[PDB]
Amino acid sequence: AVGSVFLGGPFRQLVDPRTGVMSSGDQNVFSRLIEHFESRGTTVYNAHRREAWGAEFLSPAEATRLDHDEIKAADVFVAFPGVPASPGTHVEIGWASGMGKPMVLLLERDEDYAFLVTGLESQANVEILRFSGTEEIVERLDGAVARVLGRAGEPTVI
Repeated sequence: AVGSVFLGGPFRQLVDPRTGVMSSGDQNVFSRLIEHFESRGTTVYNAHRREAWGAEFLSPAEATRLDHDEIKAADVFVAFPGVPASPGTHVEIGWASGMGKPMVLLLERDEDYAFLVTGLESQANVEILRFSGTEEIVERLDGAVARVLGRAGEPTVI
């Protein structure tokens, strides 16, 4: 039973400047994943919900500290690197892989991602989950999380 997960992905890039929040459509995948884990007893750390989807942003300094500390606390790191790339999420991918965390990276099917992201497969404790929709993520995530977590602490190149 997975104790806790950190869920990362594009955020500021998805906030509508006119309303100051993410659209319901853009929130959907995050809320679905949050509920998915929490209903199974897994605590979820996630900036989007923490900062009310854009309405209660923290400062650069406070966001940085919290994201880093919650990634360090969480048993598993799950994140969308983003199309286009989320720069903040890529920093977090660095933090998590540098900590030797079990990681599931959620990559859009047929989209291009960076070499230092796809190259982490078999260099770190990482599973890539390519997806074409939210239901597919929900159906496959538990198996992926379980596989990486099963190898937690085992030595990697990183």
